[PDB]
Amino acid sequence: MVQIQGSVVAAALSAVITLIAMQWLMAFDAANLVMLYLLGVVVVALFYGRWPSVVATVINVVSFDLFFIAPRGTLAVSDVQYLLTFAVMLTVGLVIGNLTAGVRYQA
Repeated sequence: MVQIQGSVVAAALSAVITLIAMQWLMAFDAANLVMLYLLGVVVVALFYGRWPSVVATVINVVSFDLFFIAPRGTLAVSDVQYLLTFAVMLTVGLVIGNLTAGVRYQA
């Protein structure tokens, strides 16, 4: 069986957030522009395989474009923490919305 944005989305996003939190917590950086990207992309692929409803594209694009101003510095000029936070919040909103819709078709 396969649903549009379900357990796969939750698992994928979960692994991602967990990895992000773990990596961010470890040492003092968001990631070495590899581990997070590798796992991220893998998860992104997992997310992509949940029916093309724009949201996935947006989520991927946001993360893709944001893939630079993540670490607490990354030679950025604006507030990396805030910028990332916003991107994360927006992404979360999309994920939760999709996951909710997928699991809860109608109400």
